[PDB]
Amino acid sequence: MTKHIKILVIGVGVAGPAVAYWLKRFGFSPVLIEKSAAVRKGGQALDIRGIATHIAKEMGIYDQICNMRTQIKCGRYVDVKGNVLHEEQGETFGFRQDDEVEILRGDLVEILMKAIADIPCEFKQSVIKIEQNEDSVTVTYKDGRVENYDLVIAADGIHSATRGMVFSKNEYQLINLGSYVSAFTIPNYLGLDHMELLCESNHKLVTLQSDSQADKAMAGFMFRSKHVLEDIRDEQEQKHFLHASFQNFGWETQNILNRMPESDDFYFDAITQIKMKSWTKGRIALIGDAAYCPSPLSGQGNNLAFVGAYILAGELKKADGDYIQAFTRYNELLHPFVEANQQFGVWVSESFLLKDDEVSKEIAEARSNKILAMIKSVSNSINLPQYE
Ligand SMILES: Cc1cc2nc3c(=O)[nH]c(=O)nc-3n(C[C@H](O)[C@H](O)[C@H](O)COP(=O)(O)OP(=O)(O)OC[C@H]3O[C@@H](n4cnc5c(N)ncnc54)[C@H](O)[C@@H]3O)c2cc1C
Repeated sequence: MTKHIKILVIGVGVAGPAVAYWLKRFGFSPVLIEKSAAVRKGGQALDIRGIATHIAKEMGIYDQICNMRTQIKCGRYVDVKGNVLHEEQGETFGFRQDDEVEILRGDLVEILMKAIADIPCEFKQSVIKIEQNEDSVTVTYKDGRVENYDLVIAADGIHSATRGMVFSKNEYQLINLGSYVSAFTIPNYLGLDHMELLCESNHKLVTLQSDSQADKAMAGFMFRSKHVLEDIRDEQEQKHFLHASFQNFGWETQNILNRMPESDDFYFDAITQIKMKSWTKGRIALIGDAAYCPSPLSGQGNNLAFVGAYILAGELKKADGDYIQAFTRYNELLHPFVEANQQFGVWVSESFLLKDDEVSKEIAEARSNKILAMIKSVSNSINLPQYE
């Protein structure tokens, strides 16, 4: 029976635990593995907007998410001289409304994992090889141990090892949106109180906020650049490049960058999207960022993870475990919605910053209202199936 179908879920993030939840609810018996030793606390703030709120509520975790929601009360667009150009309430500032909510990744994963306390999960575990045939998927773990599964669903992030193991370069694209993003935590030296500041130029943007940790502040950087690092993963090159890229930005960048060396959670990466004609091959399926990362410029990453988890789990249910039918339905039903949200991400990367003009209240206000309207449109641009 479906209960006895062996399903491996790789990755304890959003999509992995989410699909595990729905698989378990729909009468399957998934297992989780995780390369990290444990769920990393805090981290990047994630939006739950559009369809994802409905799914979150059905999962019975919505109130828990709200209890752990970010609490920015005020967001401000400021010029390099510190003057306020445009101010908005926190949710509106984050282009959210209605029942939509923002939460730090670590807080959400913790809630997700509590919702699946029954499902087996193994941390500090990694797959080093995958081979499949018509009957089974043979998984080789780090220590050389082998296990066979009926299905493997990989939710191991944008830099998916599984994607590289299973798919060829002709079967997926790494779409570069021509910009870099960086972030790190520093002492709240300005003494911000549940407030975010945002300064921008023609090709660059800098944010600074404090929220749940009163004596800490999260710095953010975004900028367009055709420059390519000799080693994009070299953290020292990343910092030199970031410092050099913003050396004439003004405002608080000097004060932020002076504190960058002592920050312990430094992050830097190109803004990228994953585009695949098919997220599946045989008995293996990709989900979440591994399959269709819309990049942070979209604000849809979480939304796509939840919807994907629901649909893939659902189609497997209706197919009574028949993965060939389910994976086809998974690809067909979800691609337009994914492509819609990715294109919104592409649009943001091309048009958010003003290439020729300086920003003002009217621009920031008009741009904000437009993004709020457009994001609401795309995030709800799917008629979700009802598998129950
Ligand atoms: C700076 C930044 C800002 C963002 N802002 C937003 C936003 O405002 N709104 C929004 O909706 N989205 C945002 N995102 C995107 C969002 O974080 C992700 O889309 C979302 O977390 C999807 O989660 P996932 O489970 O698909 O992937 P992840 O959450 O990345 O899952 C990866 C997990 O898999 C594990 N893993 C990795 N490799 C392996 C392996 N080989 N074997 C086993 N396990 C492995 C890792 O330990 C990790 O726990 C942002 C991302 C970044 C980087």
